[PDB]
Amino acid sequence: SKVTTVVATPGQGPDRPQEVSYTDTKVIGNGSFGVVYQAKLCDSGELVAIKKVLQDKRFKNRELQIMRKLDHCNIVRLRYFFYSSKDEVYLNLVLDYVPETVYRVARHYSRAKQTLPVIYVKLYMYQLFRSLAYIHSFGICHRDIKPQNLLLDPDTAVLKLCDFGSAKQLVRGEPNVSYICSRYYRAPELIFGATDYTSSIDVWSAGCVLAELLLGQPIFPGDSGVDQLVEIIKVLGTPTREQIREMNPNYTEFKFPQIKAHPWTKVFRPRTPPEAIALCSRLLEYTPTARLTPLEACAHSFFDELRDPNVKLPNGRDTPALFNFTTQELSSNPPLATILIPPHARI
Ligand SMILES: CC1(C)CC(=O)C2=C(C1)Nc1n[nH]c(C3CC3)c1[C@]2(C)c1ccccc1
Repeated sequence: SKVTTVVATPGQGPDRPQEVSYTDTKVIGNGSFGVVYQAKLCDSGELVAIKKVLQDKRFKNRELQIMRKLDHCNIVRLRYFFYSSKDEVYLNLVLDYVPETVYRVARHYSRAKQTLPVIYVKLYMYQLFRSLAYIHSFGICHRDIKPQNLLLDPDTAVLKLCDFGSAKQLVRGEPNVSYICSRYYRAPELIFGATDYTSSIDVWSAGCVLAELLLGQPIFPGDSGVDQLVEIIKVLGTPTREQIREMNPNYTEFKFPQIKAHPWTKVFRPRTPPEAIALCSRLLEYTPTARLTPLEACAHSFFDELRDPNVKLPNGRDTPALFNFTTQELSSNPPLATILIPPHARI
């Protein structure tokens, strides 16, 4: 049937355009992220996703430039990119295809009034924390961490962060837009108009994802952008004057009734593991600098089961790769390696 041949640069690799042929074309996506097709590569028979976006030459594509740097087992890989079609041009990103997401899988459980087994919550969170450590080590903040942007192969349990359409290199002193992330996952800095925010917003969002996987629903289901704060206050209580300043130095008229935090253990279901709750509490903190780094989150005792030599997937198979760190990934705190790479995994 219908074969399409393009000339396409490999996404990471020397800058060397090659003829690439694909077939079995259909729309699988048309969202926030742009129009996306599934396609099958003629040589390997391998299924890929192709994001096709109108690209003006009067600037460079940010997402392109970000994806070209990334190479990590927990991040969607840009295989190739290519240009196509007025005198109108489309950038085309040829990306890994994965059939599921954490959102879809979680929804399947929740509709059945069920809880995702904690081992899967561990597997998924750990892998998201690694992807975050990795992108953060380049100054890149994703800014759209939510369950929908977590690709998931349901059989191997490998997770890949995708949709870098909101992502951006954060530079100290260059201001950035506040009204960013999906609402339920939006860090309170941002709700407070902060413009000097760091990559620790991704970690707040990661916190929310953890909480959602343990609750079986979003922890902060805001009716509206301002109401999102109200939902936060119902658990963390009101932030202090000093928390407000740490979130946004410009925020002054802070006129509010002081509300007590709800204790963390009563936020979750009766038998939730205490290591999970403790991990949450160190992610969902008003004060941006108080939140764990991704690398530290990875080293948290909540994830100790994954560092057991005898651990297995419930389907009987081996876990995916968890310990193949690079020195880039470890660069924020290289000694963490002694916890993160356990005895059994260096021979
Ligand atoms: C989740 C569904 C059923 C529908 C979808 O939009 C994607 C899928 C399969 N599978 C996908 N595999 N890879 C990709 C994107 C291009 C990298 C997708 C898509 C295009 C995606 C996933 C997550 C966020 C945005 C878009």
